Amino acid sequence: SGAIYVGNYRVVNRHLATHNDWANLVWEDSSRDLLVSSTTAQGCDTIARCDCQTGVYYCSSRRKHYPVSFSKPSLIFVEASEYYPARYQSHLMLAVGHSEPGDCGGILRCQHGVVGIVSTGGNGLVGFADVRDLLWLDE
Ligand SMILES: COc1ccccc1[C@H](NC(C)=O)C(=O)N1CCC[C@H](C(N)=O)C1
Ligand SMILES: [Zn+2]
Repeated sequence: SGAIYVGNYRVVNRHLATHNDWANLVWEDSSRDLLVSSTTAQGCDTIARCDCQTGVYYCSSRRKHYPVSFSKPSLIFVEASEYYPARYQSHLMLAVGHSEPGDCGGILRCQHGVVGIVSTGGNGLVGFADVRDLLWLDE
């Protein structure tokens, strides 16, 4: 679990959005596993606007942060789960690092701010949904 809170927005994994997230929907994209909802309070996070390929992510299944080198956002095949059919997920960045079911929502940050959130994983891999192209989160 986990979310990004920026301005009057909350960014979560679409497959983990709550009834309240859907009732206050701003934007969602099943192909990216993202959903943004509106909030009444001002957020705590700021968003990176960069091309960094290294950073640090939070891994809830280890209660620890780990450094990672990650690929550029791209279209990557993701096998079927209880939440989605087998499909291509877009704006996804892969890295080598621990992740297991439950780790979605952990934030990935570089020196410039929030880069994205954990969205996929498996066998020593971790995939992050990028948010750096969502320029409207800042306005
Ligand atoms: C962090 O996720 C994992 C990590 C290691 C192993 C497995 C997983 C997850 N598999 C299960 C069965 O929970 C996983 O990758 N996803 C499930 C939730 C939706 C995700 C998506 N973006 O399509 C895909
Ligand atoms: Zn950066």
